Amino acid sequence: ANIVGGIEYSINNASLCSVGFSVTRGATKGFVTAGHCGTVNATARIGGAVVGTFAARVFPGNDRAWVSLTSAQTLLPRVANGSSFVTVRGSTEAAVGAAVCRSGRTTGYQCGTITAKNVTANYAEGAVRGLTQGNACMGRGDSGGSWITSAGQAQGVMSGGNVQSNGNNCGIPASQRSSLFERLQPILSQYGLSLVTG
Repeated sequence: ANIVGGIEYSINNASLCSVGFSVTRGATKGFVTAGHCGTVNATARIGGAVVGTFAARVFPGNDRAWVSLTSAQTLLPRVANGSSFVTVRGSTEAAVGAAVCRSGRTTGYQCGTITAKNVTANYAEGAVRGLTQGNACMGRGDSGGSWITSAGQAQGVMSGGNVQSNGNNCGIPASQRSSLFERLQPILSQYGLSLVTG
């Protein structure tokens, strides 16, 4: 399968999440995603086919994971934007107030701005600290998906937010949205990954 940020994948044939970003670990191909998406050794499928397994994760506390892929997978420096793509150019962290977009299998590509950093989310499983908050909308299933600037700087992976009864927060004003992502930088250093760029 072609690995692109924002696309759907399933875990152990049950839950769905979205791919964050293509990365490498030496000769090993992988993708970063959210820790809450699967446990270590959980099987990831793309379009019905097994593509790899969860190599490591941290959740709660943090919300991060990487899936090691089979050799057959094609890693690409891109994030889905409808029928088009956003090229991943690096991982410079943007500041509060910067415009940012996110991609995921539920709400597609949505943009907003970064509103706060070092936010704690209290999930059913426990607290997740140090998240960055933006006001781009998202829905269940978008977790793990890419957060990136229009200029191609990868920011992090979707963790959570205040979804409403309809399953998303797109039905409320941006001023009222809390969409939280796990910063990419710590994931890369924790697992010794290199981002695939173009």
